[PDB]
Amino acid sequence: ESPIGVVVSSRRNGPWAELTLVLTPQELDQGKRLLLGELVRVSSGGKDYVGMVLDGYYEPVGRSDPTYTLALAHINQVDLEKEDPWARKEVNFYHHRIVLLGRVVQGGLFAPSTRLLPPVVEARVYRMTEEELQRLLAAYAFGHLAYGLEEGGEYPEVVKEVDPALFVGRRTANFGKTGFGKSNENKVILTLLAHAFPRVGMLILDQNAEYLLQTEATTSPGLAQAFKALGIRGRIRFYTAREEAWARRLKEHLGTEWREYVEVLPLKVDFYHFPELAVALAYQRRRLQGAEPPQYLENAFYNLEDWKHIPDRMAYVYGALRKAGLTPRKGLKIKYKNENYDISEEKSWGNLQEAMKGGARELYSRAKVFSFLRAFHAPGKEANFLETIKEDLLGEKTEGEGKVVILDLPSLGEAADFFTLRLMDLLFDRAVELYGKRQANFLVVLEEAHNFLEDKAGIFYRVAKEGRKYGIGMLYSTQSPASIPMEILSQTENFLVKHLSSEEDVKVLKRAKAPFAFVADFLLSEPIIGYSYVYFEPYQPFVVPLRVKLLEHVLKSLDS
Amino acid sequence: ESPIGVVVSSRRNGPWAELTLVLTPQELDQGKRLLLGELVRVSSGGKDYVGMVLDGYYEPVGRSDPTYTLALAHINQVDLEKEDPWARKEVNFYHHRIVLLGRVVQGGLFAPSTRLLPPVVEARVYRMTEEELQRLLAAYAFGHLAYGLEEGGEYPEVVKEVDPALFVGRRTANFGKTGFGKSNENKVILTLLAHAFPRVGMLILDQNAEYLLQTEATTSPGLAQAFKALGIRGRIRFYTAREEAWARRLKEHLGTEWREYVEVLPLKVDFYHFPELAVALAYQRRRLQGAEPPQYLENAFYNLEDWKHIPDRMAYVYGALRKAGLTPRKGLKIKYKNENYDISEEKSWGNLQEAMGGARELYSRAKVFSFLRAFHAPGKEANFLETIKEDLLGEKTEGEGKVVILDLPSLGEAADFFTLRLMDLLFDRAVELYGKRQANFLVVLEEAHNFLEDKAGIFYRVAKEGRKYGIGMLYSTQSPASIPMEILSQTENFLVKHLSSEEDVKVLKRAKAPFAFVADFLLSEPIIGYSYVYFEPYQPFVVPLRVKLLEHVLKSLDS
DNA sequence: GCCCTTTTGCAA
DNA sequence: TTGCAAAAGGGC
Ligand SMILES: Nc1ncnc2c1ncn2[C@@H]1O[C@H](COP(=O)(O)OP(=O)(O)NP(=O)(O)O)[C@@H](O)[C@H]1O
Ligand SMILES: Nc1ncnc2c1ncn2[C@@H]1O[C@H](COP(=O)(O)OP(=O)(O)NP(=O)(O)O)[C@@H](O)[C@H]1O
Repeated sequence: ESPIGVVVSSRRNGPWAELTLVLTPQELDQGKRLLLGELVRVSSGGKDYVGMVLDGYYEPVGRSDPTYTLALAHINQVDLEKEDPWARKEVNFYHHRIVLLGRVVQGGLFAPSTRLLPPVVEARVYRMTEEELQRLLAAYAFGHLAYGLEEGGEYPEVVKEVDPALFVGRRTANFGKTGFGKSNENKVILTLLAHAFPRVGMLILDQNAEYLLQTEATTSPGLAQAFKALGIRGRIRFYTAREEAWARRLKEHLGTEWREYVEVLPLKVDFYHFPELAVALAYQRRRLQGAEPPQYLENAFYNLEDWKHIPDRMAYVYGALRKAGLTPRKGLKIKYKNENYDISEEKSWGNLQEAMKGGARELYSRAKVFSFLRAFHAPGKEANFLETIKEDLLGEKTEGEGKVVILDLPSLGEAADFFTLRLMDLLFDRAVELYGKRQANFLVVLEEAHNFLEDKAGIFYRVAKEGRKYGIGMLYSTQSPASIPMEILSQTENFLVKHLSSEEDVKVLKRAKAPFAFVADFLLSEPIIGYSYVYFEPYQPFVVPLRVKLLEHVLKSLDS
Repeated sequence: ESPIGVVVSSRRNGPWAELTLVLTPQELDQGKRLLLGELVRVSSGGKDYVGMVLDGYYEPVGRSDPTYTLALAHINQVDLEKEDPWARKEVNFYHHRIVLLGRVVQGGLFAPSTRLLPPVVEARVYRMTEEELQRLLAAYAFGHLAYGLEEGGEYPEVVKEVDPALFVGRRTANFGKTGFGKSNENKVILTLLAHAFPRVGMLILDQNAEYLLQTEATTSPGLAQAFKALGIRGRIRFYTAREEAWARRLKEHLGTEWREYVEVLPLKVDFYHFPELAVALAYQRRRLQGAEPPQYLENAFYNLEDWKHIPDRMAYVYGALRKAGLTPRKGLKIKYKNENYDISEEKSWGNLQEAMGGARELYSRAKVFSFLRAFHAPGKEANFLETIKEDLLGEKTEGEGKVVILDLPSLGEAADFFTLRLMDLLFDRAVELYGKRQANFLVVLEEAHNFLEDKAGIFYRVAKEGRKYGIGMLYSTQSPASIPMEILSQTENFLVKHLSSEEDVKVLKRAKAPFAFVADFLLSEPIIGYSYVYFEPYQPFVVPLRVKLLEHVLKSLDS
């Protein structure tokens, strides 16, 4: 209820205003202290500012020689707190430096910095109450305010809550050394969003096989286990090429009713049912590559729909698929001229090949251009998982349904990169096509993003630049700010930063966002696991230190 | 049990907290001193911190003129000690700077640094005892605490112990200039791990041919000799292309029963027995060098399994292998059309070649297989890539623990491709096995600057993603500046010997902040076997150790 | 990493 | 017989 110290000086140091505070022997003897990085209230001219404690140093006050006095007391062996109160009362001062960050105005908005420097005689500094801190953070907890690991510097009641307005339609970056909590942070945010706001969809690109089932003691549990614990049914769609191994695994950990929580789907299709899909994939593979699809590929890409009415034209497409190595289902009848062959049988295949046009004959001749499709082909599938995912995420059925689509990238081997690029392109094109009718309203979860946001001409770069218009959020983790382009870093809205050991990383971070210049020293020298610095635009344009929650504790606590 | 001096000031300097200590005439007369780099205890507000002595200088205390006083005493032949005790009490002061490293939490983890700056009247500084130091380092000795070469800074009873939790799933950097003990440190750590925790596997990429046998006086013995000394049997798998020479050396230097300790396997295979492996290697080469595989290679890669059931396609595959220069075993027969040939004979080889599609294009582009000559040997019939994969990640090999050593020089110029292929295969298998068994093995590589850069980033991926699967890295480079910051910023354990260059210490400090406190010691103290160690997050501060010789470790352990 | 150079088929 | 395409290796 009273000022902590006395303000004795103030100035403008660069783009910020700073002031000097002095703590007296009485206040120090009452146990009053100020922690570095602590948030305080500054009253000046009838206006309230938020301030941060930056520095602290000892300096003599008045006419005194603290060194001589203390050395003499030590030499003569006098207990300074019991024999010489007046000697103890002339050296027990302490100095602090406080920077003004801005002030809260009108409807919770933040006015940054200031043009008015406060005179010393009329400036006061106050300890901030939990109600004030709660208002500061607010205008399903994910973390709570903390200062380092000091006792008394923890505020379990001051929390930052998850809210779809914070994440959907906006870009979030998750940085930190390996082993410090990026994946746990992501999973806690996603579980809270799924539990509290069930109309938000997620597209998780799982490259390490950890976001569905995770039983080893090296990470937090998976989303399937979290959803089973919280009683969330029928919201996970898992795509994989190991649909039998994963089905076996799910039954040991989710029990006999695992199908109520997870739906396993294959990443394989029958290309004798989707020749247009085969041709489109072969055509797009080269655009995603350097450049210049061939003329015989553009011709097919544009005219295969026309060809479908001509059995002679379609016979050459099926022959190209069969010659590239794709296995047909037993009893597949191909009609040529005035005869029907069974390509599944070697004798009929040879007969038709010997017995065998708008550009389809060139496609048949250059059949080895389809061999890569054999990484996706499986006879008897007839699914088109690309379209299946498209209506999972952007289907008109939703208008708010909630769909967590998890892609098991490793199972695809060396086709995963091409598959990811193609799927992202399709989803973004559909989202653009639906503009003005419905919003996408889903979040792309992207780990090790430095492999996706490198080239400016990439679909992921384009999504990061233009997803806010169409309602697509992005949440990307990289372990190192220096791995991300500065153009993306500067345009990112939300930041969640754990410990970074390198000076270059913190320099890049503060070069991207100025307010991050006040925590670089803490980041460099405090390796604490699960301790985050969070920054949100435009309502919390300043860094706040949060202690993040374990997913196990969150699950055990949300049952109440 | 009493404070050393008096604290006269404190402040925040950069990311750390410092305080100033003054030593008085009585304490200086009693002989009490503080060594630079010594660890002390700081008591403040009922809490104990660990501090390090960083600086020391002489400064006048009070209103005095030490220069004039001392000069006058020297001029007037005045012996201060015996004649003027009062003039000697006003000049005999000394100053020290102490940095607060952090706070030890009993029943908990060390808390680094501090946000609370101590007032100068409430801080005390104490000397740390042997029990306190032992407790600090505890949270099979590998080294013992030592401060320089000064007498009284030697603590043989305060030791740092090898623990699998410090090394498995983590990265350890070993730096130092030539001849200062990096290889000895590596061998001591590996021998202690093998002896005490036999459930950890190792993959050593021996680029210098020193980790199996070492009989010269220019380095310490090898792992085979250490294991023979300690009685460890049936744990070393040695792969080489010089099997006969290495068997002769092993017999000569380990006796007749050397086969109970080392099992020697070749790095050669018969490609007429593994045509699918030949095609896979040819296909993976392009990706490993950053390019995109051609259509005729993707066709074979995806379709050779089907082709194996068609003798007409298999004839072209074998013809391509024979055209590339791969020697078949004596008496091999082909079955082109409904006829049989003997490609091992130069007559029927030409007969088939003149008597002669996906396989036809492979036969026409046969020169794509010539590099396989580096690994081909007729009549071998054992896939060494699969054998190594089973050794490191087997269903039953889990537990026992296996030490695989790769004799890289014997492969000549194919070693780079072999190493990249093996690492990619092992990482893919480890990722696929996530949830059923943990990899739990340590990749050991010397001259790491030659490995930690390549197209497709295989070693970058291993370093940045191996923690989840329990894949540890132990890489020695001899110069920090030669390691990318992308990999330096993900390292947890550091072991640094003397570095002469200024840029080396600057890079090390930029990579890990606390190493700013020992850079000046490193720059000016060339001591062999003196290592500064740092372990996150159990010991997040630099501790100076004297490391043991493997020769002495073996004698100590034999009992 | 990117810009020549070659064998091979389809045409007219 | 030559122009034109298309895939692939080699030189820079
Ligand atoms: N908030 C937290 N509180 C306590 N322990 C935590 C917290 N977050 C993470 N951990 C611990 O850190 C371990 C690894 O967490 P993890 O989420 O995998 O970090 P990470 O940043 O993803 N490492 P990586 O993905 O390899 O770069 C967990 O198994 C926990 O033991
Ligand atoms: N801890 C130690 N105590 C005493 N002598 C040691 C110690 N470590 C190394 N030496 C001596 O130094 C020599 C060289 O050791 P070594 O381990 O090969 O250093 P190095 O770092 O590997 N030099 P290099 O690998 O050639 O760049 C040994 O043969 C010993 O004579």
